[PDB]
Amino acid sequence: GKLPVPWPTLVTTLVQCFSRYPDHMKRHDFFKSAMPEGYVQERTISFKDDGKYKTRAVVKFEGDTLVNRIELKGTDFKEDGNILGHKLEYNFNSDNVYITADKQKNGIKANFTVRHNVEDGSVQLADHYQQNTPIGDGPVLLPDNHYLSTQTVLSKDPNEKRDHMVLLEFVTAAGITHSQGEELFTGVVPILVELDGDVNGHKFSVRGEGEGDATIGKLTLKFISTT
Repeated sequence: GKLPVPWPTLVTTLVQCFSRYPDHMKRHDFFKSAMPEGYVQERTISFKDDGKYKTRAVVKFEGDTLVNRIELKGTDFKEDGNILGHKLEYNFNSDNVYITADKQKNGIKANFTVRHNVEDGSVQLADHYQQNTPIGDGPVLLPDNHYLSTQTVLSKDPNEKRDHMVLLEFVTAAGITHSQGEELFTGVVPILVELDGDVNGHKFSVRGEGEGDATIGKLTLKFISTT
């Protein structure tokens, strides 16, 4: 079934443990340090002049697969707005996401705005508010302020009958001027993403399969509507 929302609005919700942390930043990689027990990732994504998504996700290893399992609830959207009206271009611009430590919760947080191109040449803003907390009790790495720089390309599989999104993404960490979970990310790691969604009461689900190569910061995934 056709997703009730544009695929680009789900990219940030659909595993920053696969970002490339260069060796000189190895003491600042919270996402890998939480593994294998993992972390909870919570967001509110507020679309300017429109509704909002609230998301809660569990990111962790299950056997040798890195899994990202999400519940998403969207409310107060306009049925003829850019999101429920499917008015967004099928692409996804570069971001620099500033990560800061959340010492009281033993985690990290981030606030950033995604710019979605609209088909008429305007832009739809999506304000992200993000909080990440480790699931385990063992120690994690609390980072200095830094950022993640992203690049994403979206494509279609001509032989896929279901509504879908093919995604390729490169992410590298930068910007510090001042557990053995990281060892699980050597080489290529298979990834499963599962999302259960409800936007304005329109129910849908997404499954993604692929792999991540954290040494180079590369994600390759195909997502299908399984509604």
